[PDB]
Order: sequence, then C-alpha cells, then structure tokens
Amino acid sequence: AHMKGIVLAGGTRLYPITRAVSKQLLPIYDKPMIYYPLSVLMLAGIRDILIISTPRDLPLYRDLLGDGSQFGVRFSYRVQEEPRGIADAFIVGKDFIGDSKVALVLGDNVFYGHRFSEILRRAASLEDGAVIFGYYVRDPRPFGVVEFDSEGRVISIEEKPSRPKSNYVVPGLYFYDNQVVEIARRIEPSDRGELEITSVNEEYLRMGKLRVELMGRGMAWLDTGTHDGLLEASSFIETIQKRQGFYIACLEEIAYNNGWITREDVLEMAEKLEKTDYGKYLRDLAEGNFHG
Amino acid sequence: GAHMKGIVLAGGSGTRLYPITRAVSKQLLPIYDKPMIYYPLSVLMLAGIRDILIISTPRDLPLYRDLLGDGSQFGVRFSYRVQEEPRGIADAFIVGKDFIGDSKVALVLGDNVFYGHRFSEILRRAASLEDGAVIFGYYVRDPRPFGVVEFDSEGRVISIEEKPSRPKSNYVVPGLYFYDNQVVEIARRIEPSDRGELEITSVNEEYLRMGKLRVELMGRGMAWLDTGTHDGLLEASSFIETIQKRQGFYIACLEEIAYNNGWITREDVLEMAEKLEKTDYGKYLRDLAEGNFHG
Amino acid sequence: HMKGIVLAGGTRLYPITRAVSKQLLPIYDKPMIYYPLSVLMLAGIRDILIISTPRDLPLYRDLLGDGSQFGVRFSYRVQEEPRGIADAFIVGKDFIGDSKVALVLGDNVFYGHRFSEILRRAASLEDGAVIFGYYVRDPRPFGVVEFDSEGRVISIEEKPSRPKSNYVVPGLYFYDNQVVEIARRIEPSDRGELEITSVNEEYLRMGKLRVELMGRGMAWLDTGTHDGLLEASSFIETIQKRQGFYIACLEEIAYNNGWITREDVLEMAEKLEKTDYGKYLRDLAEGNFHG
Amino acid sequence: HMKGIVLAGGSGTRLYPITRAVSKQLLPIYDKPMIYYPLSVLMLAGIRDILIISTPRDLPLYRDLLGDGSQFGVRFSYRVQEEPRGIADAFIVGKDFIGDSKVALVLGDNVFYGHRFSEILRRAASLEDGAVIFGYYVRDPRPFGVVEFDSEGRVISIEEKPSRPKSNYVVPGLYFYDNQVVEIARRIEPSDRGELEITSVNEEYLRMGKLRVELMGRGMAWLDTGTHDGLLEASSFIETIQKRQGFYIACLEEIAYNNGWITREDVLEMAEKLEKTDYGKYLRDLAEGNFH
Ligand SMILES: Cc1cn([C@H]2C[C@H](O)[C@@H](COP(=O)(O)OP(=O)(O)O)O2)c(=O)[nH]c1=O
Ligand SMILES: Cc1cn([C@H]2C[C@H](O)[C@@H](COP(=O)(O)OP(=O)(O)O)O2)c(=O)[nH]c1=O
Ligand SMILES: Cc1cn([C@H]2C[C@H](O)[C@@H](COP(=O)(O)OP(=O)(O)O)O2)c(=O)[nH]c1=O
Ligand SMILES: Cc1cn([C@H]2C[C@H](O)[C@@H](COP(=O)(O)OP(=O)(O)O)O2)c(=O)[nH]c1=O
Ligand SMILES: Cc1cn([C@H]2C[C@H](O)[C@@H](COP(=O)(O)OP(=O)(O)O)O2)c(=O)[nH]c1=O
Ligand SMILES: Cc1cn([C@H]2C[C@H](O)[C@@H](COP(=O)(O)OP(=O)(O)O)O2)c(=O)[nH]c1=O
Ligand SMILES: Cc1cn([C@H]2C[C@H](O)[C@@H](COP(=O)(O)OP(=O)(O)O)O2)c(=O)[nH]c1=O
Ligand SMILES: Cc1cn([C@H]2C[C@H](O)[C@@H](COP(=O)(O)OP(=O)(O)O)O2)c(=O)[nH]c1=O
Ligand SMILES: [Cl-]
Ligand SMILES: [Cl-]
Ligand SMILES: [Cl-]
Ligand SMILES: [Cl-]
Ligand SMILES: [Cl-]
Repeated sequence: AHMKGIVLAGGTRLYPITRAVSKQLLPIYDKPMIYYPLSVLMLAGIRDILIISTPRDLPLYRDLLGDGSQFGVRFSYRVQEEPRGIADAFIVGKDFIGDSKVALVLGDNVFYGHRFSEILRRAASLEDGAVIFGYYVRDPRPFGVVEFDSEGRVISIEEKPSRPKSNYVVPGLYFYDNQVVEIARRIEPSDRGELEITSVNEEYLRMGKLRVELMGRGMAWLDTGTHDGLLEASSFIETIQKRQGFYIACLEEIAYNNGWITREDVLEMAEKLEKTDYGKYLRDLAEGNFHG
Repeated sequence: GAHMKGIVLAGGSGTRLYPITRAVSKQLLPIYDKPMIYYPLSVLMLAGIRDILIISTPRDLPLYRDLLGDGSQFGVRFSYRVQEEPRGIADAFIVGKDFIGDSKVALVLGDNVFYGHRFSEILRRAASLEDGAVIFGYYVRDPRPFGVVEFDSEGRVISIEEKPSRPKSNYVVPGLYFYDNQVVEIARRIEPSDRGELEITSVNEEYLRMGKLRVELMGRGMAWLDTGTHDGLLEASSFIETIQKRQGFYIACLEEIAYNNGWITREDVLEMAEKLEKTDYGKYLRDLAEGNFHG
Repeated sequence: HMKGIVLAGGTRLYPITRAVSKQLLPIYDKPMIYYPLSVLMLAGIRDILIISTPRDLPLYRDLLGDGSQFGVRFSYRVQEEPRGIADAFIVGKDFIGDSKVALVLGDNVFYGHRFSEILRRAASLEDGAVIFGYYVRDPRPFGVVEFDSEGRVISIEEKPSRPKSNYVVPGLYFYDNQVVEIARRIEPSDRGELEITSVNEEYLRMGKLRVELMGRGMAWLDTGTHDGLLEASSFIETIQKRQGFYIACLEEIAYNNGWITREDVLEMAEKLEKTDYGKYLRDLAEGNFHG
Repeated sequence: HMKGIVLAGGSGTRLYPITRAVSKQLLPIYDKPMIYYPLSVLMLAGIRDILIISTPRDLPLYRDLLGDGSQFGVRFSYRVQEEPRGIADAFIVGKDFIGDSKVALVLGDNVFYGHRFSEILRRAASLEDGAVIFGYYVRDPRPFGVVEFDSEGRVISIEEKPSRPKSNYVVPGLYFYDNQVVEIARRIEPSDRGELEITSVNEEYLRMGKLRVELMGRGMAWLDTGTHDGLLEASSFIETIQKRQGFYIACLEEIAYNNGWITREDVLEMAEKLEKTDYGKYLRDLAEGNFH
C-alpha cells in the first residue's frame, strides 16, 4: 500500500567544497540541499522515505533527519558502497520498496514554481507504468531530452542530442509502479559499468507505459552542480523567502499543513530553536501567520 | 468601444530611491537586463491588450517615447500623456479619459513586476470581465505592510484595508487593475484622500459598494518583486537573472510576446535581431526567429 | 588647482541603455557616475567638468547641478559623438585653461583599502603624467602596462597575446597642463579616434610617465555587462552592510574634506528624511560615534 | 618559529538547520570550505605548524579535508574539544602542541580580505613579546567587542557591546601571542557562562601594558559567516573579487607555492588531478606562470 519514496544522496566538479561535505548537505541559502527534494516527496504525499548515501555520509544524513517522526514521516537509510548508477537505487532499496509503488528523486534536485503540488499529486496517483518529468528550457542540448505526443505519452529520450526533438529535459524525479524493481534487476549495465535510470525508463517506454508531466514556463530547476549555480540558487531562495515570506522546503510546515503533526508538535520544535530564525518561523506557523 | 485598452502609469515617485531616481525615472531603472517598464508592459500584452497609453511626467515622457516609440515594433499602439502634477493613481483615468473613450481598460503601475507559472491564464480571465472591476491579491506570510484584500471563495471582495494591524487575509493588493467603462466617471467622483491624492483604493471601494468588485489570487510560487528599495531592486535583478539563466527564456521580452501573439512577423524579429547582432538581447531575438529548436 | 574631467558619453547593454545613459545606471544605491566622481573628490579635486551626449547631458545636470551641494563646482560640455577618449581634452580645452587635470571614465568603479593615499600622490604630480596599473590574473583583454621598480612606465600594449606584465590600464589618468597640446597633436586612428593611448605614449617617450599600482585586494568592477552590473551592485551592498560606510557618498567626502558644513549635511538629511540615504547623512552629522 | 591554531569546533544553533549535520567551518564560502579562509591568514603570516581543533564528531571530516598538511608544505595536527568551553581553552587543549613557541590563534569562521593585509599579518607575526590583536573599522561598533587604542597601537580598553563605544574599531577572531599565553590561560577564571574567555586573556596582557592592536581600515572586509544572509553575501563577495581581479582568495596551494613551501610540480600534479574542475584550472594557470 501507500507509495514510497527514495532520495538518492550519495555520489567532483565542486572540489574542494565536497571533499569533506556531502554535496546534498551543502546549504541552499538556509537549509541543507536535501530538504528540497525531500519537500517534493512530502508535497506528493509520501510519508515512508528511504535515504541512500555513502558510508561516510549516511550517518550525517541520520544526524540531520533522524527517524522522521518530527515530520510525521518515517525515514530509513541504506548505503550505496559505490555510485553504481541511478537505477542502483532500486537494487539497494529492493527490500524497502517491498510490493509498493515508489517515487525516486535525486538529492541534488531543487525545484520551485506556482502550481507544482497538483502536478506532483497527479504523478503520485499513477495506477501503473511510470511517470517522468519534462522541464521546459530554451536550449535542451546539455540534457537528457524527452519527446512526447500531445497526450503525454513518451516516444523517445535522447542524451544530449545536437538536434533535440523537444525543448523538455529530464530532471531527477521519477514515479514508478512496483515493476521497476525487477526491471532494474534485469537491465544491462552501460559499457562503463553502471545501472542507468535511462535504461529503466526506456523499458517502460518500449512497453508504451511511460507518461510525462511537464514543468513549464515559470517553473525553476536550479543548478546545484557548480559554484556559480549554488550561489545563484541560494540568492533565489533568499529573494522568494523575503518577498513572499514563506519558506521553501520547511519540512515541518509541509507536515503540519498535511495534518501529519500537531500544532503542539510545532510549538515544541519552535521552543527548542527559540533564538534562531528557523525557530521563529516555526513559532509563527503554530500561531497561524494570521490566516495561514 | 471594441477592445479593452491598457494604461501604464509611469510618473512621479517619492525620494525613497534617492539618489538613483534623481535623474532617472524609476520605471526606466534596469531590472537585470531590461528597463523596469518592460515588465508591466509584458503583462498588458500577455492579457492581449494592444492599445496602450503611457503616462509619465513632463520631464520623463520624452525618454519613455525614446524607448518605446509608437509601438509598431511590438505590433501595438503606444500613446503618451503627461501627468503634470502627481495627483494619485486614480488620476490616470482623468488624464486618460479621451484615450479610454467607451472602452474597458486595464491599468498597471509602471513599477510592478510579476512572474509565475500559469500567470497568463489569470490575466486572460481578468481581461475577459463583463462588468465591474477585477483586482489582484498576492499571497504573503505577513501582509501588514500593504493594502490587504478580503474576499469570499468565489473571489467577491469584502474589504480593502491599508496596513492593518489585524489583517483580514494574507493577500495584498498590487498595482494591476481591470475595469469596465464606468471607471472614468467613478474616478471623476471620488474625494481626495487625507494625503491629497485621488486614490485607486477609492475607485475600488466604489466598485466594492456597488457589489461589483472581484479579485484574482496570485498564490504560492508567484513572484511580485520589490522595486521600491535598493535591496529589493538588487534582489529583483538576481531573480530575473536566475530564471533566465536556468530556464533560458527571457522574462518580459516584448518582441517575443508580440511575435508569439501573431502581432509582428518573423521578418520583423529578424530585423530587430540584425540591428542588435553583437548583443545578448540581439542573439535571443535571432534564436527566437530560428525557433529555439522547438521553443 | 588641478581640475578634473569625467567622460560620461557613449550598446552591449541594450535595452537598459536605450533611454538611460550607461553612467546613470545604478550601482546598488547610487548612480554609476558617483563612483568615479568620488575618486576625483578623494584626490582633492573641486573643479569638475562632466562630458556626455546631447541626449544624456541634461540628465547629468539634473543629478549634479552646479556642485555647490558638495562644495565643488560642476561644468558641462557636450560631445556630439564618441570621437575617442583623448577628445575630452579637445572638448575640454577652455575648461582646462593652464591647469593640470585628472581624467576619469564615467563607467569606472574602483574600491580598495589605501586607495586615497595613491590618489593624493598621483594628484600631487609636479610634471609629466600618472596613470594606473590594475593587477589581474589574465591581462589579455586590456591595455597592458610595464614599469620598472621606480614606478617609471616603460611600455603599454593593447591586448597583447603575450603580455609583458599582469597590470592593466584602467580609465583614470592624471596630467600636467601639457596634455591639451599633446591631445591636439596626436594622430587620429584608422577610425578617426583620438586615443588616450596615443597621449600616454607621448609622456612615455619622454620618460615622464609614472604609474600608481592598484594591487591585489583592490577591485575594478565590471559595469559593462548585465551580470557585471548585478555583481557590482551586490558587492557594494555587502561592503556597505559589513563595514557600514557608504562607498562614494559624495556629501560625506565633501563634509570630511571640510568643503561643506555640518549644517549643510543636516539640511540635506532633512530633505531626505524617511530615506536610507537621508539617515546616513543624519548619522554623519551626528558623528557616527568616533567617526 | 611561531605556531598556529585554528579553533573550528562547536557553534550554536543560529544557522540551524545547515549546521545540524555539517560543521559550521566546513560550510562553503563560494568555492572553498570556510576554514580555508582563516587557514590562509596563518599561511600568509608565514606559519607552517598548525593545530586544528574541533569536536570529536567533526575532527575526522577536517582531517578528510586537510590531511597531514604536506600537500601545502605545512604540518597539520588535530586535537579534540568535546564542547565549546571558551576560546581561551584553545591554549589548554593545545598546550603540548604550543610548547615554548609563540602562537597565533584564529577562529575557523573568520574571513578577512583586503589590500595590504599581508604586511599587517607579517608585522603581528613578528612580535617580540606581549600580544597583538586586531581592530576592524565599522560605522557602528555597538554589536561587537570594541577596542580603544593609542597612536602607537597600545590597547587601552576592550568593551563588549558598549552603548557608548570608545572607538569605531571592533575585535575579530585573530590573535598573536608570545609564549606567556599558556600560563595566562591557565590562570584566568571561568566566566559567568562557564567559559574560558579569550577576552580574559587579552585583558591580562592589556593590564600589564603588553597588548597592541593592528588596524584593518576602510576598504578591508571582515565577512559575516554567522547568519544565512551573511554567508550568501560573503559568497557573492568572494565570487566578485575572484572574477574581477582573477586571483583566488584563500587558495592554500597558491600561498604555499609562492611562499616556496611546495614546488611548481607539486602544484601541477594537484592541478592535473583536478583538471576537469575550475579550481584545478586555476592551479594550472598559476604554475604555468599566469604570464607573470
Ligand atoms: C550515479 C549516482 C548518483 N547519485 C546521486 C548524486 C546526485 O545527488 C544525483 C545525480 O548525480 P549524477 O548523475 O552523478 O550527476 P549530478 O551530480 O549533475 O546530478 O544522484 C548517487 O547517490 N549515487 C549514484 O550512483
Ligand atoms: C505549500 C508549500 C509549497 N512549497 C513550494 C512547492 C512549489 O515549488 C511552490 C508553490 O506551492 P504549491 O504547493 O504548488 O502551491 P499552489 O498550488 O498554490 O501554487 O512552493 C514549499 O516549499 N512549501 C510548502 O509548504
Ligand atoms: C501616485 C502616483 C503614482 N504613479 C506611479 C509611480 C509608480 O510606477 C506607481 C506606484 O507609486 P506609489 O503609489 O508612489 O507607490 P510605490 O512606489 O510603492 O509603487 O504609480 C504615477 O505615475 N503617478 C501618481 O500620481
Ligand atoms: C509566454 C511568456 C510568458 N512570460 C511570463 C509570464 C509568466 O510570469 C511566466 C509564465 O508564462 P505563462 O504565459 O503564464 O505560461 P504558462 O501557462 O505555460 O506557465 O512567464 C514572459 O515573460 N514572456 C513570454 O513570452
Ligand atoms: C570612446 C568614448 C568613450 N566615452 C566614455 C564612455 C565610458 O564611460 C568610457 C569608456 O568608453 P569605452 O572604452 O568606449 O567603453 P567601455 O568602458 O564601456 O568598455 O568613456 C565617451 O564619453 N566618449 C567617447 O568617445
Ligand atoms: C574616506 C572614503 C573612502 N571611500 C572609498 C575609497 C576606497 O575605495 C575605500 C577605502 O578608503 P581610503 O580613503 O583609501 O581609506 P584608507 O586610506 O584608510 O585605506 O573607500 C569612499 O567611498 N568614501 C569615503 O568617504
Ligand atoms: C567558544 C568557542 C568557539 N569555537 C569556534 C566556533 C567558531 O569558529 C569560532 C567563534 O565562536 P563563537 O565565539 O561562539 O561565536 P561565532 O560563532 O558567532 O563566531 O570559534 C570553538 O571551536 N570552541 C569554543 O569553545
Ligand atoms: C598573495 C595572496 C593574498 N591573498 C589575500 C590576502 C589579502 O586579503 C589580499 C591582498 O593580498 P596581500 O598579500 O595583502 O597583497 P598586497 O600587499 O599586494 O595587497 O588577498 C590571498 O588570499 N592569497 C594570496 O596568495
Ligand atoms: Cl531518463
Ligand atoms: Cl480576521
Ligand atoms: Cl486598492
Ligand atoms: Cl593608455
Ligand atoms: Cl577580546
């Protein structure tokens, strides 16, 4: 029952800031990077989530996230001894997934936009097959490009085409029915030796069971892979938080508004963080922010 | 009299931005790579409005005409009128009475910058009003610094309160308003406020008491940038820079909107790109004409 | 007394420059031209000529007026068309008279510790000229200056593929009265341009060209691209917040130079009450504790 | 030879949640870990024997980043500080490391930058006796410890957050001491909050007429790494300087190389390993001469 979630947070162009700090624990303004893809799983209604990372960093992810009870969710943890490809998430997470459907998001993917929740909730309601995303961009060549028909059925996915068949690119967010476990087990490793998520998606494509949800004009997919990208991403979140006033990926807020934790739960977390900005945000959340 | 017209109010400001507005009209200040006024202009164009009146001070009007010309480059018509005295936002309908004629009209403040996914559908809906007025409510966590709009679940407006200590909603009123033709006579009848201005809030309050004021909400994820402080302008520029670098499309490239609306031709776009060949903006136009693959 | 000239006339920034002069664009909280003007004032110069295009010159007049608000004097002269940087000495001949004169480009924004000391020294020249050398890792995109240990300039090349030094020449120059005649005599370029490089070469080949270095730690911002302007504004915002002092607040420079009175400052702050810039002026008159 | 200590341990929760799983001094400042900045200051002062103090949980991460120091021609030693017992505790934890040497102490979260800063550091590092602290010029000194001094640099008083400041110069976390500092630290009394305060140490030197201050005037920068907005602005500041002047701030390999502590080949080997990264390309350009 209930669709599960996996955040792939292991895995450098960011040297030396990633020499001793996991990329997905780097800050995006005022919160660790991983809070952002975690908020996406939570906004999609997922409460049973698996965190995957390296042997050095997984204990740190536990230090940050704990058992998930503070957010009314359950967090589990599994190590990925080596970065064997994105599809390896379904090998490492086989037991965790069980017979459930599952959403996979990359721990370094940061998205933001108006009317994003309705798209996530729809993707989370898939009955069978798989659902991937298509982010609209002016120059899609640096990415995996997803081509689809006028109804959302995917027809092709090409890696860095010099002649793109569409202007929609594939970010690291995927929703799957329970078939992905075995599909992942049977796919063939690349020549370089790695289980590619594209191979898993090509399989669903081949079966006419791959649909795409679009993140159109006005949606933002930030660049957390370069130093200028991270600075820009932090500046962007700071601006949005200041002008609209609400935090982006405050997991306590999402949990509370989803009814997964109580007002008293929020009050108590705020009390433990009294002299901090984050704590005052939680206190206001509990007080109601006027009309909410 | 046939099509809804538009007015961009781009006149006098206080000295809050002094000294950068001492010699540069606020609405000509840059927001990253384009003059501030391109942003609200893009909103009128996205709403389908092609007959637009630019109102500014006697000193600045010529500079706006230098920038915008007669509008033919964007497939629109620009008219210009001077606001001799800084009389208030509602004065736009007095200064613009002849331009408006018997048409419905949308007014946008020249310093208002909005952005968000699925904003066009909200604009086209507002532009389709049959009667009364349509204003906007921008969602914020702390609405106290603004005008606050209270409304029911169908968008009917109940009240508008300025800087309330006890806000009745978390939605604030920005500088974008759509009106039927009664707005001209309503503006002629409001009383100046205690601060000596013909307030747009007085116009909206008259539509409210007529039972004809509606509001369209701009929810979480939409951006209404701050162009009124130095820090706000800097943040606004950074926000535009990010969206443009990350998604690749420009925000408020008027040529782009005109072209995709069918208002100018591919040849028109190519010719503008040619006059600006060695510039970033020029290259964007060149790419637009080529199709940006499958843009 | 040494005079000063700010060249602010003159596409890459289209469309923000279509109806707004580049040098009036903001750098965080002040018009771009305030930054090079503050350099002339920190060097002690009180008689300044502003040069711009026919279209933009009135806007500079609107901003700066006669200069009395800063205890200086501003004069204005039009440049019908961008005929070259050295043309400032043609257009400015009458303004210059028989005085020594410093020329700064209206789009040049500099910032760094111990900058006033080198401005004052350059402004104290007895004869010849003084230009600057800005330390950079890749000097290829600029005019590259080579000098000896006495600060004597020996060479200047334009965008060399094999630079002879890591110091580049920004738009800031100090000259003795000889520059007018020199600018009158230099030979135009293939594009009918009166290059400032031709002028500097003349002093070079006389052994009368000295250089002041803007070393590691000094910043010369990029005001010529959209990303550069955004970065420049961010930089000024950070420094003003962290050290607390404004960069290129002309009233402050005037008041501390004794060119205007505390009352003058309070008057300006009065007119700008409720504003950030106004409160800064109020504090300046109140003393900022020890100043 | 004068030794150095970087105190990079426990912090408060002000930056929560970005410091929950990442030590504050490993957080990025644009393209390098925060600790590189104060480390660069010790190296520009000519110090090659450096002690890194941190919490038991984070010390291994600092060692992952820094190693034994040989890559920079320096020697890094590591000592634990179970809890932030006070800044002056650095001399108790580091007593054996210090031995009979003079020593410089810098806080791992202090980031300074400015034209002609090296000459100031070299002067402080050359003290014959007593102590040398710093005074950073600000328009409003009230939020800090304020240092009052005379024209030859003698310190008259240091007051914490005075409503009526005796100067516009504030005290940052950078201090140079003769060998008497260990005994002085041993004799100070714990403060009201149960901490061994560095201000107590400086006051002892002050009262003996043996405390001097070096000023960091207008044009010098002391960045704010204590708030989210401060970190964002600090990153933007480094990005600006690096893009506009071309040289990096706190590239330790560069400082080591120019000090003659490592060879051109050492730099080139590190650059080749990082050739696909911007940091690696900077090292290559430095060692291929950067023209001059
Ligand atoms: C390939 C791979 C990636 N990852 C993580 C690192 C990133 O958060 C994300 C995708 O990484 P990757 O595909 O290497 O590229 P990028 O860093 O540009 O996103 O998944 C793992 O945890 N394990 C793996 O085996
Ligand atoms: C509700 C909510 C949204 N968000 C993000 C998700 C989107 O990127 C953006 C907009 O939220 P979204 O839920 O899409 O709201 P709406 O349907 O009204 O537009 O904000 C948070 O980070 N936290 C929250 O608590
Ligand atoms: C009051 C008023 C405003 N305006 C313009 C200036 C701005 O573009 C816009 C709104 O100005 P204003 O109401 O002063 O507020 P704000 O500066 O916070 O936006 O309307 C005029 O052109 N004329 C007027 O008489
Ligand atoms: C189409 C288009 C939109 N925009 C702005 C308007 C909105 O703020 C945002 C999103 O566009 P919008 O038209 O709402 O499109 P969609 O329904 O696909 O999201 O981009 C431009 O600036 N230029 C354009 O050419
Ligand atoms: C060449 C030239 C420059 N200028 C001004 C414009 C700039 O502020 C400065 C330098 O111009 P220029 O070097 O042409 O461009 P940039 O600095 O943008 O790379 O001098 C004039 O006013 N007239 C001229 O004829
Ligand atoms: C004194 C002063 C300096 N500055 C600038 C000039 C330099 O770029 C920087 C540092 O000032 P500077 O006078 O060089 O200080 P110091 O001699 O103490 O090192 O600040 C202003 O903008 N305004 C001022 O009032
Ligand atoms: C007091 C104290 C600080 N520190 C470190 C943490 C910071 O890098 C630095 C200064 O800490 P602190 O004085 O708490 O203030 P701040 O964090 O606002 O700068 O010293 C320790 O490692 N141990 C200690 O006992
Ligand atoms: C030489 C050098 C300086 N710096 C810093 C120290 C100062 O904050 C600033 C300027 O350097 P500094 O050595 O003070 O040089 P100068 O005396 O020529 O001004 O740059 C580095 O980060 N790395 C280096 O390799
Ligand atoms: Cl894929
Ligand atoms: Cl209420
Ligand atoms: Cl209103
Ligand atoms: Cl030259
Ligand atoms: Cl102290």
